[PDB]
Amino acid sequence: KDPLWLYKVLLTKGIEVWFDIKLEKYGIKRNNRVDYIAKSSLQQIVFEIIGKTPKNIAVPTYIGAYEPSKPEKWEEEGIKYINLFKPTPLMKVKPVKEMPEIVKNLLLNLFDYDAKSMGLFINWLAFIYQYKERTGVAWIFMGKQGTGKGLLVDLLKKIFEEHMSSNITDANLDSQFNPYLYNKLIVHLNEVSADNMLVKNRLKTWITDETLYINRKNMKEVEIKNFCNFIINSNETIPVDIEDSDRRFNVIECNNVLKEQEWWTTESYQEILNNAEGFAKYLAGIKVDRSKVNEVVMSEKKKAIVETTESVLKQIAKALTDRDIEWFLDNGLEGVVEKNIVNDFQWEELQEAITTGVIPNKYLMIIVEQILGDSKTITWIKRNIITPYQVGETTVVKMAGKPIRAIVVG
Amino acid sequence: EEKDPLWLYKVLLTKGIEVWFDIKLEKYGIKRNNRVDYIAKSSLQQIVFEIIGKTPKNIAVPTYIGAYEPSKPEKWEEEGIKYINLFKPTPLMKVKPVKEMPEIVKNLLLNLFDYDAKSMGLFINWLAFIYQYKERTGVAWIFMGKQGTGKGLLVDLLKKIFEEHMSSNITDANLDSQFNPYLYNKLIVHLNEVSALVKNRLKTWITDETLYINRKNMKEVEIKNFCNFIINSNETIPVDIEDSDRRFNVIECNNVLKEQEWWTTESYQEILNNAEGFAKYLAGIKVDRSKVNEVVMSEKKKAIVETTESVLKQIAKALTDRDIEW
Ligand SMILES: [Mg+2]
Repeated sequence: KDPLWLYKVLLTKGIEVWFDIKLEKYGIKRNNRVDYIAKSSLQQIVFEIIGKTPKNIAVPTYIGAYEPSKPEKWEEEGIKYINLFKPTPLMKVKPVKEMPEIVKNLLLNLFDYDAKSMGLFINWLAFIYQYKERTGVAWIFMGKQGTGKGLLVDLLKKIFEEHMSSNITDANLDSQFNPYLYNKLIVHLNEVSADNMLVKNRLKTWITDETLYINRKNMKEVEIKNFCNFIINSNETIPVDIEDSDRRFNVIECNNVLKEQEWWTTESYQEILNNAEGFAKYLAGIKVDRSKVNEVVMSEKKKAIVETTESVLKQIAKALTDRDIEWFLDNGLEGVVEKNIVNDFQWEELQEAITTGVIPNKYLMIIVEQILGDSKTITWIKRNIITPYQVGETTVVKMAGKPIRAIVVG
Repeated sequence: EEKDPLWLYKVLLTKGIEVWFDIKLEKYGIKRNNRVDYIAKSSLQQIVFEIIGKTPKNIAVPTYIGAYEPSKPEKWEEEGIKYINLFKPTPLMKVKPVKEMPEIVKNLLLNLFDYDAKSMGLFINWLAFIYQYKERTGVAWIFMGKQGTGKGLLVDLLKKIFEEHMSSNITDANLDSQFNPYLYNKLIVHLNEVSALVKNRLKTWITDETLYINRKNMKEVEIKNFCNFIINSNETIPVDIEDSDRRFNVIECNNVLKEQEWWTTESYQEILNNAEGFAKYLAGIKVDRSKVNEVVMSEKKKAIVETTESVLKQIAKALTDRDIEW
């Protein structure tokens, strides 16, 4: 008579069953807990609940999908979907405008009291909480332990519960499975090393990729819409190679240990966590600037990281290109004069050369020997500076009367 | 017992579902609303039940071979073998030709090729060909240079047109994975270089008639290759480029978008909303077929080669060429 009788009878009892054509797995939903089970396992559940093991599981075929904004069910095109996102308690909570004070002190302590970046993070966090989308930006919190980086994780972990992954390590990534990304709004990573590959570089795409592949054990490899947002806690060690011109990472050094503050009592740690609801309420009541979510800033620490990560040869080439003497002097070129590698006259010619962007071989070698600490041949300097960073062309120019081999910037 | 060996096939066609058994994959295929899935038998029996109210012991459907042939019809019969098509066009693939490209999209493209018509137009001729003719080009494009030049935006833009036919932001990690579905039924395959060179295998993917496809819970299977490769990199060479190279166009772009006049906030999003516009434009190109697989010695490609190639080679060549000047 009826292809869905069993569906309905189990709905009568507050269980929603379906077959998930995508995962070829029967899904089941009670009390905002979603599980996927094989058929036999369902038959075992069904038996317990109606006292009959039917040969045919009379349930609808949906596609389970983690769409936080969308309803309990919907039908894109001709396909009926069912939702795997169920909001946590503290996601369904009444807006407020004040943030709990002890929570505020944590956040202040953490951003070293800098409103700009702190407020930007709250705008990010709010957007994630409220709109529940991918930002395309990630936050790195580095600096010494006990600065409440880990506490911020626990705090958030409470608000988001199942939608957050916590303390994911390099080891978890080397695992062939990766359920730490399945149905996650926030994904926290811990770095723990003395690094100085940086396998968390793979993350950079995750930040911005529309979709992820999800290999789970005993499940099909499946591609899903990406709702991930990434926080990374680090020791001092840099966890990701940061390009100069970077748009994904906000970096926040915090070395304000909590136990060295006035306001820190014993019960503070726990007090903070008890105010999770308070901080949820606050986040729910933010008025979200949508343009500031994916904004990044050149914090002091991000700059230090870049100027150490980027190749010294690049930095030379850029100073050659920019005709930027000041850089070379900042990096101790003036030492050429002290050691009598060159006289007062030639030193004028040498500086002139950098600025004008016309550099005789014997000055180029003198410069690059002096900046780098041992002598490099023209050949090397060409192959490892001038050529790869397109500084310019090797040519002749007549200086005085003699024709001189030179590099002509441009 | 049986009167008709395909009754079930037909009844499910009545309801706009096309079911078959793939001999190649020994997996039952199913097609609704231009979404193709492959499922085990039990899973099909579960679907069938829901739709007719009867679980038959025998799945009365035709045996075809699923094949991703974009040019070819919904079905055909090479030799004596009936095939069924896994290519279904996305919305913006079926869209009406035009001759003007949306202006804000044009500014992206201009920005990206540093306003160089030659190479830019060549890329449009490539992209058009892929869009229109839907074949393997045998050429690939590398976009390197600093972030926020709209390399990533061009990927999202195209990702909207091609949808499921393009793989996005494939990394070294994905390649070290034993599976590789990022090549299964793909017209475009985008890669991110992030290191500060395992992608040399792509060299061959660009030109190989066929690929092996290891997918989880599926048989390793060999398929006709429709891949075309874009690689975003961030100043790190992703692939060893031979002096005399015919596969790679390289395009350095350091024009950050946020440093242009025309860049507003809503620009990022505006660009993506014009995906349909840019699709329409691509559909209306008149494709020079000889220029598709053309490559050029951009400034950056040369720099890459003269740094990649061995100094000892360069000495020897100067000895050979009797070239004092070098
Ligand atoms: Mg092959």
